[PDB]
Amino acid sequence: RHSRLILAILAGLGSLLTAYLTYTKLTEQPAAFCTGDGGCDLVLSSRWAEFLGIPTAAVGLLGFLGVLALAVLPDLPLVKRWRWPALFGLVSAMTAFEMYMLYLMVAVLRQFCMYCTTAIILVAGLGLVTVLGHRWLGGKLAFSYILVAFLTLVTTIGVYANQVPPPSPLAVGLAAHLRQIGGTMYGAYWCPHAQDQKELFGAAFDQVPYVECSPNGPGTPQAQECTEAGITSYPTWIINGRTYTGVRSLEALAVASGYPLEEG
Repeated sequence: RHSRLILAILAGLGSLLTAYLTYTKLTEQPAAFCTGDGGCDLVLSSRWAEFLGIPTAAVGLLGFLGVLALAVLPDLPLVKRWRWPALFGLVSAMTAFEMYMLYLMVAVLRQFCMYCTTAIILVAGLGLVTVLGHRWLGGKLAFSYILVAFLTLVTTIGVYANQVPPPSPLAVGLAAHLRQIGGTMYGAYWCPHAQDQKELFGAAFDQVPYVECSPNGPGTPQAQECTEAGITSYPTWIINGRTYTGVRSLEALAVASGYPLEEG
């Protein structure tokens, strides 16, 4: 009944899973077109999936390997004393992080991925076992959980807000300039690279002419307006008759739109 063997197994599965995703995220032949995703890459490769300069999966790797090591180590310095309180800290942080991950899928991304879902259940499995695999005689644990979860959520949310650069100085003027010449952006709301392009403008993207190519969602035939323009992939810029496909920096969009970049 009392066992840390299951922790090593669940953390073992977790370590393989999250290590494989790093490999897919790391090898990752780079692309912007994202022409073809049913799928899972649509949820996955969302910025949100990068954390502090490294893949989110690599963070879970530090975690899943962390919990594994605490379970495997024999009771050595500082282990018997700090083993189980450090397990409740690390796992609590992992559950909290996951509930935010779960929140992103259901609410903001409105989609799912089986790799990501398996990790939740693995961590939910870790949370149950850690609670029922040691004796700490009560209200301490319920409070220690909220403390760690709170610190985790604040740090997590804080990083994903400090993740994006705010409006570039060129951004504001360009957006108004494209609005005048009718430089339009064709893309989707689910499209991760459209989000990347959106984030390069910031709040100034309100000014940018944007056509939703698929209002109904993924898997559905794209809207008429985009089909008339021959849009095969997202995002796609049409500026002064010219066609530019993929994410473009503010500098490159300014060149296409004829927006003066003066430094003299």
